[PDB]
Amino acid sequence: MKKVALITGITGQDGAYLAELLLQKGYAVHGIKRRTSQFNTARIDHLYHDPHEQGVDLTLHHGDLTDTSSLVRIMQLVRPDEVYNLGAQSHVAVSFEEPEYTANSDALGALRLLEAIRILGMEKQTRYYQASTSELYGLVQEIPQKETTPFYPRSPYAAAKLYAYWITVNYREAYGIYACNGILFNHESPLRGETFVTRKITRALARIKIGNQNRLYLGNLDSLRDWGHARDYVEMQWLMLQQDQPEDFVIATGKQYSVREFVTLAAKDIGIEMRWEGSGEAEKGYDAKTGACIVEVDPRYFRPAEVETLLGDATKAHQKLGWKPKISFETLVSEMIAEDLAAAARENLLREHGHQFFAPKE
Amino acid sequence: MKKVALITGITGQDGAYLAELLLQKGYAVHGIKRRTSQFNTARIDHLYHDPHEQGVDLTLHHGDLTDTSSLVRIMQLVRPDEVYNLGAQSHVAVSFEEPEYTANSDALGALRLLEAIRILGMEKQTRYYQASTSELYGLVQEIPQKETTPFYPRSPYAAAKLYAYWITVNYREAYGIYACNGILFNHESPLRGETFVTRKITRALARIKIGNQNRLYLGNLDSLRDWGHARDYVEMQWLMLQQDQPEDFVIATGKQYSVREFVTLAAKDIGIEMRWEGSGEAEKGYDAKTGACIVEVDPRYFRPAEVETLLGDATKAHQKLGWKPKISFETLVSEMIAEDLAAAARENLLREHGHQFFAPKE
Amino acid sequence: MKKVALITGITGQDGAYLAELLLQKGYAVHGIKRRTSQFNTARIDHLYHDPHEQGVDLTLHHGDLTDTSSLVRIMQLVRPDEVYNLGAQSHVAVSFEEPEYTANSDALGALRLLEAIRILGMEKQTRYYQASTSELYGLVQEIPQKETTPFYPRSPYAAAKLYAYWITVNYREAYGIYACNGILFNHESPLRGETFVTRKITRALARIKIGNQNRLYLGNLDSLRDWGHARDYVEMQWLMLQQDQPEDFVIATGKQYSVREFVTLAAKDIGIEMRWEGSGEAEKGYDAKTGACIVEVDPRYFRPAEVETLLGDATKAHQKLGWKPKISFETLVSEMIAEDLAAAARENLLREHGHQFFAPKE
Amino acid sequence: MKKVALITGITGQDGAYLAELLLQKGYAVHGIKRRTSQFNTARIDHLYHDPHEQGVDLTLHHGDLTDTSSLVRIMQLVRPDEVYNLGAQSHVAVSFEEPEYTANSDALGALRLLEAIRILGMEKQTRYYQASTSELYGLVQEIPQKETTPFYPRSPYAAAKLYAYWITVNYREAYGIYACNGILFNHESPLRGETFVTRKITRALARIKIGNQNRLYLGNLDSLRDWGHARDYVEMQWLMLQQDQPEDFVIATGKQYSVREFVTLAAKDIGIEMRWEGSGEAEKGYDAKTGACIVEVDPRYFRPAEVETLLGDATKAHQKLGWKPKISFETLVSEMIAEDLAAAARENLLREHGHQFFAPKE
Ligand SMILES: NC(=O)c1ccc[n+]([C@@H]2O[C@H](COP(=O)([O-])OP(=O)(O)OC[C@H]3O[C@@H](n4cnc5c(N)ncnc54)[C@H](OP(=O)(O)O)[C@@H]3O)[C@@H](O)[C@H]2O)c1
Ligand SMILES: NC(=O)c1ccc[n+]([C@@H]2O[C@H](COP(=O)([O-])OP(=O)(O)OC[C@H]3O[C@@H](n4cnc5c(N)ncnc54)[C@H](OP(=O)(O)O)[C@@H]3O)[C@@H](O)[C@H]2O)c1
Ligand SMILES: NC(=O)c1ccc[n+]([C@@H]2O[C@H](COP(=O)([O-])OP(=O)(O)OC[C@H]3O[C@@H](n4cnc5c(N)ncnc54)[C@H](OP(=O)(O)O)[C@@H]3O)[C@@H](O)[C@H]2O)c1
Ligand SMILES: NC(=O)c1ccc[n+]([C@@H]2O[C@H](COP(=O)([O-])OP(=O)(O)OC[C@H]3O[C@@H](n4cnc5c(N)ncnc54)[C@H](OP(=O)(O)O)[C@@H]3O)[C@@H](O)[C@H]2O)c1
Ligand SMILES: C[C@H]1O[C@H](OP(=O)(O)OP(=O)(O)OC[C@H]2O[C@@H](n3cnc4c(=O)[nH]c(N)nc43)[C@H](O)[C@@H]2O)[C@@H](O)[C@@H](O)[C@@H]1O
Ligand SMILES: C[C@H]1O[C@H](OP(=O)(O)OP(=O)(O)OC[C@H]2O[C@@H](n3cnc4c(=O)[nH]c(N)nc43)[C@H](O)[C@@H]2O)[C@@H](O)[C@@H](O)[C@@H]1O
Ligand SMILES: C[C@H]1O[C@H](OP(=O)(O)OP(=O)(O)OC[C@H]2O[C@@H](n3cnc4c(=O)[nH]c(N)nc43)[C@H](O)[C@@H]2O)[C@@H](O)[C@@H](O)[C@@H]1O
Ligand SMILES: C[C@H]1O[C@H](OP(=O)(O)OP(=O)(O)OC[C@H]2O[C@@H](n3cnc4c(=O)[nH]c(N)nc43)[C@H](O)[C@@H]2O)[C@@H](O)[C@@H](O)[C@@H]1O
Repeated sequence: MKKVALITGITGQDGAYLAELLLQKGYAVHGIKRRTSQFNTARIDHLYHDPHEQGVDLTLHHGDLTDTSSLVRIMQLVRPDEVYNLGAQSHVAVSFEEPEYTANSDALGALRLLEAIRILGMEKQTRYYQASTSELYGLVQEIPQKETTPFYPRSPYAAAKLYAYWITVNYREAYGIYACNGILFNHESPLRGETFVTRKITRALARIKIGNQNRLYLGNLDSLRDWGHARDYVEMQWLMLQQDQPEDFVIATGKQYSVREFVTLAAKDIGIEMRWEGSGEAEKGYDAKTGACIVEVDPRYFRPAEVETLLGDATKAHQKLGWKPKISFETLVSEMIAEDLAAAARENLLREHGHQFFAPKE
Repeated sequence: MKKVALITGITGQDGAYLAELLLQKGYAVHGIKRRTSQFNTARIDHLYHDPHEQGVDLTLHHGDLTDTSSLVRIMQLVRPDEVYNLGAQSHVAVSFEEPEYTANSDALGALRLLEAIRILGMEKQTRYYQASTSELYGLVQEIPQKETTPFYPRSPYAAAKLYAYWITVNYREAYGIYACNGILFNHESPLRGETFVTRKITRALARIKIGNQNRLYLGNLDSLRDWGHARDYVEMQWLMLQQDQPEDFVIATGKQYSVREFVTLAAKDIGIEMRWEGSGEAEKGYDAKTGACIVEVDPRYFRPAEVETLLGDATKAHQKLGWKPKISFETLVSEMIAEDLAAAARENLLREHGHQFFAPKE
Repeated sequence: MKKVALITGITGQDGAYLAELLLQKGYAVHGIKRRTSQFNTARIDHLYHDPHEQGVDLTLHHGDLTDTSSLVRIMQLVRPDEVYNLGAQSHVAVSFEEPEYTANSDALGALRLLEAIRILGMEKQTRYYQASTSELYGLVQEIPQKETTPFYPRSPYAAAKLYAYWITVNYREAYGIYACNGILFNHESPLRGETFVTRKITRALARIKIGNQNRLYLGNLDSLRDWGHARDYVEMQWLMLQQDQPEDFVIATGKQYSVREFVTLAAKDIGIEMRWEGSGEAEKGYDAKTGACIVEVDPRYFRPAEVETLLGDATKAHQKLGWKPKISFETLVSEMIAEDLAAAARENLLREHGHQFFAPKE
Repeated sequence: MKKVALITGITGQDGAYLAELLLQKGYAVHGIKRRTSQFNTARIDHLYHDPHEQGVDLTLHHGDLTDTSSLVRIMQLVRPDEVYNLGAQSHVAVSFEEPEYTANSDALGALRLLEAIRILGMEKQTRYYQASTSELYGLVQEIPQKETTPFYPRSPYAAAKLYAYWITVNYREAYGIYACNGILFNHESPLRGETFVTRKITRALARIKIGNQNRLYLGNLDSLRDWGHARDYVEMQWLMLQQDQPEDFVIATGKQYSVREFVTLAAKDIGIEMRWEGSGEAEKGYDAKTGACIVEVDPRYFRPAEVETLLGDATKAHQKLGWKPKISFETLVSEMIAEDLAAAARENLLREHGHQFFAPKE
């Protein structure tokens, strides 16, 4: 019959792309949405577009990863075949300011879902995906990082995810629940949250190009990341729940780029050749042709403990799942720059027609 | 020197209006904001508009009412003279779906702030305002309701707020902390959350008038509420912290209107004379001139236990504070209808210029 | 067939007496016990005494009122016909030191149990008793206090209990769950915790008479309490769950005595005629015959906000349940004094035979 | 000038031994004690014995590891130079029944203490010890296990401890707080909780020898453990806080014994030579001389996921700290058997003199 999926974090980047994929595969899709003082469904509102009157099997439920009652209620109501725990306080910098809330959401949240499956007698009915992460590798102990690279978390977010990784393994080993860990490396999109580095860059460059913004302030320009596109990555989240046995998989492109390179690439798409002068906190990025200063370093964006370099070896995912990234880095950055230009243009169009719009800033 | 205020719930309706008021009074204003996967500051983004380059003393901090560590950290960092606990899971209908999260945020959240003042030795420095509510009267034991009317909660939200009312009273009596309860009756605005009844109505009527929406579905049409404007009410929140002694005050207009009356008034503002035909769940609201069906009843919007009527006697606030509502009900409904028309018009302008916009729905 | 009862707080005073009563009535009795680093079942160990080899249907489960998963797991496993929420951080003085933990256990704990009944679909099978309390009346608004006397909490314990009272009322009214509030006034026994005032007195007097202790230090000697015996009161807890409709009942003796009177009565049973000289913090109690100082006042035992007098009108319980206290105040105090002498004697017997025993102190 | 120590879990085995050690070293010792419905200080009551009237600088505070407010209050009140986080839901089997409570106590509890040190500005005043454990190695990846052996948790307790290990490392690296992890292997004593395997065996064998108990029921007899004496290990907890730099250390004897061996050794001390007949769940242990059945296997004591073998390489602690176990395995087992015999004799003495005592059982 119709497959039922329950997605926590459905309003986030991955949840949006995953809901779309599962709707297109014919699922009855349910999402756990936080109560919010305003609409917070901007990433998925388009999924309710139904011109043919065919019907959209998308259902949103109020709950919170800190609230076991709400999670057990929704699990009981929905009775899903597949649970995707994508919900999280997902920002590493913020986890230094809210470590307890982050642990409660990201570590105990997974336990609550797994314990709900056990309490409700769903061990043979429900498959469970945990949104694990390359942040587990932190101060990397091998280069590249694979499934067997020992973990070394460097933030309260990664410590919390490490718990969720191991509580997922424990429920698989102790109880036989189909529970697995997607160890996904950084993946971005035009739906990426605005204060993560890639979206912050493409958003600042777009508004600098239009003229609504003056400067882009960044932190560690030397930080190296394996960056993919979220549309490719959520497909591996679905596929990992379709296998005969539950297993953990690294998902990654196998190439890493620095924050400096990301700025330089993204600046090209808006017609700026970046020139870098200076070292450390003094380093600055300039438009080569005009001489204008585009990028400066603000140490307020350094993290208390940095993860300097991530690079994933997804050999096993390639062999067992056929993992191959379809969207390339350069394609990713162009889509993000184009989408952010359009957003800045939509804000100019409003102000051109006498409607006020005041932009948000971090 | 400069007065320091800390506002929880600063991204909400009251928090936005209170931040504006306190900025204009010269405060250094600090808000506690939840981590969110998107920008969620649309109610206060305009407050950073600074054409004269004078500077805006508005600071946002990441924290959560369920996280004691984050609240003590911010309280310790900010050291405010005035704390306004406006943050809450504030929707009564949702509190039946997330009673535990609601209790954790709305009841224990207030304790965490008060206990932080005590632990940090701030009893003689910090005055505390608790966002109490007319929901405490629930199944009303007197009509009208005043400060001495016994409480009777009817939802997990009001049960939680009742705790926060008394823990605030207790810390005032046990420890001598300046802690008081604004017992505020329903107050609305163009910043009201879209799923509360008044904003749901004005938003639905605006989009029906434009033609973007077909029908408005409501629950209990007979529910009676004392409705004021949030801009008037937040002024009394500030004033209650300026007194010689801490005291609890009912704030209310003294007149109540039904949900049916609200639809009728708001439809009148868009040129529709409502005609009501039918009883109970079969009751429907029609355009008298065109005959078109505008409003129907869906039992899905009933609450498990209803609060049927609220009406506040704010005599004591009038005598001691000079409380007198400046904005009238009819003005409030007009301002809300105009703003929702403008918002729907901004979305048509986007689609008229080839930009896609998909609207959210509850 | 066999009735199933679930008792939180089974290791406490009421839980021990209630477990015994329900075992004698033929129940399958289940208790939620906290994990403890030592055996903590001394109040109920005797219930496992089975010389006739009949069998004792007493089962203990690990859980905690702060842990929703543990409560739902146990509720799912046991599927009880009757739930008695006796578990609590029950000490008023401690609630000023641990207000948050007290709220989480005493307020949210009851919600977790009620929400488990609803989530598990047990609304038509399970009846729920909430251990409400005369502490709700706090700064008493009527003398005597009855079901309709408005509440006035005076500690973080009473605030937390007030929430649990109203969430019990709300689940009854909103969902039709058989849930009621026993508004029980103070009840004591030889199993009373050692730092509550009556047991502190009888324990100190027994050890003073034997010679193991020198002086009894107390706080507010003028505090007035309606004191009954827990063995009578747990019978009304059981009976309230046997009625046709769920209802809240005050249970009380209808007479109150002061702390000073309790000392004087309890001292009389060990052969000491108390004579009181002095006022306030200087007041002291002496043995009339020997002149020795037995009682002094230590302000360290005052509460930040005191409840000065409690006196219950249990007319409705008398009329509707046949509530009549069988054990009198004087019988209660004699039984408490006898048990504390016996305990002090069992400790002297150990040391006389070369076994060391070191007694605990507050 | 007097050194101040704060010990969570002071009523537990290690806390009792650590309190004694620090009192002898001249500390002002503070413990966090849970509110309990009875006295729960039996492990430390003897520490208040003061024959010379010199004074005992031991202070107990009410708090809970699940309650951030109570922890910050105590940290603020006590302002210790050394914090020892020994408090925990420490039983591995129970953690499968209360995984969430265990996570809240054992994982987030450590964070709450570390975050309190940071919020209160104590980073340069306070050293922090985390009670990490050989359970982190779980499904051991190296034999023997050293500081660099990768972790592999096998229970919700170890998953929770793994979080607390890494949040301790993270606060050391991100903030420079003197915070270290004692990775202690199993250590026992006569104060060991009665349901851990070693104390369950010695307690059951003593009562079997006296004749008060018939049979000892155990689970996995093949489990291998590196067993030391808690009195030796708490000395290393103190010493790890006296070094120049914070560092993590394995503490272990370097020899492992099986559960079967422990029974056999302990039975010898009560004059029973164990003979084992059978395999697996049919395996039974008999008195070789009398033929009586002493030990049987009950699968109810199996854990859902077992830790089969632990063996510690404490080379680094030996080289840097001078670690050498002073008390041997045989000495530990003899001491535990003697105390359990003495305890069982005290219970007969009570019943021999006409006093009732009903013993507890797991
Ligand atoms: N992006 C990457 O490169 C990457 C890599 C590896 C792993 N991951 C993990 O994969 C998941 C998806 O990432 P993402 O990029 O989609 O993150 P995201 O954009 O920040 O989405 C987070 C989602 O979780 C929700 N959420 C947060 N706290 C919650 C709570 N207490 N209860 C319920 N829902 C809560 C958010 O709701 P709101 O919309 O209300 O805030 C949002 O829907 C996360 O767990 C993330 O940590 C991400
Ligand atoms: N409006 C009325 O008529 C009325 C009447 C009486 C009393 N009150 C009370 O007065 C307060 C203000 O009302 P309002 O209309 O401004 O409500 P609102 O629009 O719903 O604002 C609630 C605010 O609290 C924040 N919040 C929610 N849960 C939180 C959590 N766990 N941690 C931290 N912040 C959290 C929300 O953040 P997000 O934006 O991220 O969701 C938002 O900023 C509320 O406490 C409400 O219950 C309101
Ligand atoms: N006694 C009275 O006169 C009186 C009057 C009115 C109402 N009440 C209420 O009636 C109930 C019974 O009173 P009582 O005298 O029996 O109290 P008690 O002797 O202090 O018993 C409290 C029980 O609750 C357990 N408990 C505490 N915290 C818990 C938690 N977080 N999770 C699970 N269990 C927990 C305790 O376990 P431990 O043994 O491990 O501590 C104990 O079994 C309480 O709710 C009390 O407030 C009492
Ligand atoms: N024993 C070993 O071989 C071993 C080896 C490695 C690591 N460890 C760890 O080292 C520590 C000490 O072990 P142990 O044998 O002394 O354990 P234990 O006998 O079980 O002591 C645990 C202590 O923590 C307290 N506690 C439990 N939950 C608490 C909470 N929520 N809030 C506050 N206090 C709480 C307990 O109080 P009550 O008395 O009220 O229950 C008790 O004082 C534990 O963290 C343990 O897991 C032990
Ligand atoms: C893999 C990991 O990716 C994301 O985790 P992060 O929060 O680490 O990713 P982000 O893209 O924000 O940062 C990556 C690297 O960029 C550096 N950086 C430099 N300047 C800036 C700046 O101004 N802002 C931000 N946000 N980062 C900056 C950072 O120091 C860092 O090294 C989340 O999606 C997690 O949920 C996920 O687990
Ligand atoms: C006073 C109280 O006001 C608000 O509390 P409420 O949640 O009760 O206000 P709301 O405006 O949502 O409802 C008032 C009355 O309208 C009836 N109603 C009828 N049809 C609908 C419908 O479709 N949607 C909603 N939301 N309500 C409907 C409800 O039954 C109710 O009786 C919040 O701001 C609280 O935080 C605050 O404490
Ligand atoms: C009704 C209420 O009774 C109990 O609540 P309490 O905590 O109020 O009862 P307790 O017996 O401790 O105190 C009653 C009155 O005695 C006064 N008092 C004087 N000297 C002392 C002293 O040394 N110790 C204590 N504990 N109290 C002292 C107190 O100030 C107070 O006025 C618990 O069972 C609750 O759970 C229950 O809800
Ligand atoms: C190291 C670790 O030691 C302790 O952790 P554990 O809970 O694993 O120690 P325990 O002594 O309970 O068990 C050790 C081994 O004995 C086996 N076993 C066999 N039969 C029984 C039985 O009847 N009861 C118990 N309790 N265990 C039994 C178990 O399967 C296990 O393999 C705690 O102190 C932790 O906090 C600490 O971190």
